Amino acid sequence: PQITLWKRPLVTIKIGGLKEALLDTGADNTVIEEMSLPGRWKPKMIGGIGGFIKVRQYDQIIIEIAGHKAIGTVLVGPTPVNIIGRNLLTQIGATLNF
Amino acid sequence: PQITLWKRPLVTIKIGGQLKEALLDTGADNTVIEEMSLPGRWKPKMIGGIGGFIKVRQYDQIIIEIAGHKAIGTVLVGPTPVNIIGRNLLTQIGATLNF
Ligand SMILES: CC(C)CN(C[C@@H](O)[C@H](Cc1ccccc1)NC(=O)O[C@H]1CO[C@H]2OCC[C@H]21)S(=O)(=O)c1ccc2c(c1)C(=O)O[B-]2(O)O
Ligand SMILES: [Cl-]
Ligand SMILES: [Cl-]
Ligand SMILES: [Cl-]
Repeated sequence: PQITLWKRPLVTIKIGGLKEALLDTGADNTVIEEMSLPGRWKPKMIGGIGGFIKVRQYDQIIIEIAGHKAIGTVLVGPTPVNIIGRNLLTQIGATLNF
Repeated sequence: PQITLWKRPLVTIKIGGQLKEALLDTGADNTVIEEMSLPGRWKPKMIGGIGGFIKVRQYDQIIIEIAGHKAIGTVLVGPTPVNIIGRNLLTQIGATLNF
């Protein structure tokens, strides 16, 4: 698809068996609100406007992003918005065009 | 151009005659720049980021060039970790996401 930027670029994702998430070229990584995921994890600190939060880093997680499957690392914690970052945007072939 | 996302989508911007590096950020509603001098009056704005809500200075109708594309619009000044070009200016330059 081609997504304009008049509004937040929100899409439906499927992760761990549905959520709304922001397609975010400004995020290196994907950050999802509190949920359970299978497998091992390790703690991580991530930061930006307003400071840092603690998240759990799960590796090799499959996500369906607007119908496109991708696998990669997902961070879980108290983010105010679910964010799809570059680590998964690349896998669905997303580009910014102007 | 067509910008892939294997690296951070950093560009050069020009604002107040000076070149700066900034990140093209589809996850930002607003353009936020590190502390600098801009002309005119400003208004208060609260924005909510990953770590919580903060106060910034809102300057309207600011001339800014982004990767060579001329824009004129709202620029927020405050403690941001990197300069971010948000959707208010990405729309001015005609940017879309494509997959
Ligand atoms: C700041 C930027 C360089 C980085 N971020 C993405 C940015 O797109 C956020 C995404 C976001 C959107 C809504 C709410 C919270 C966060 N947008 C934002 O702050 O936008 C502001 C400006 O406009 C306003 O509208 C929206 C909020 C206001 S991040 O989330 O802080 C972030 C994401 C991933 C990682 C890290 C930090 C890190 O350290 O490691 B990491 O794992 O790679
Ligand atoms: Cl990854
Ligand atoms: Cl590619
Ligand atoms: Cl604007």
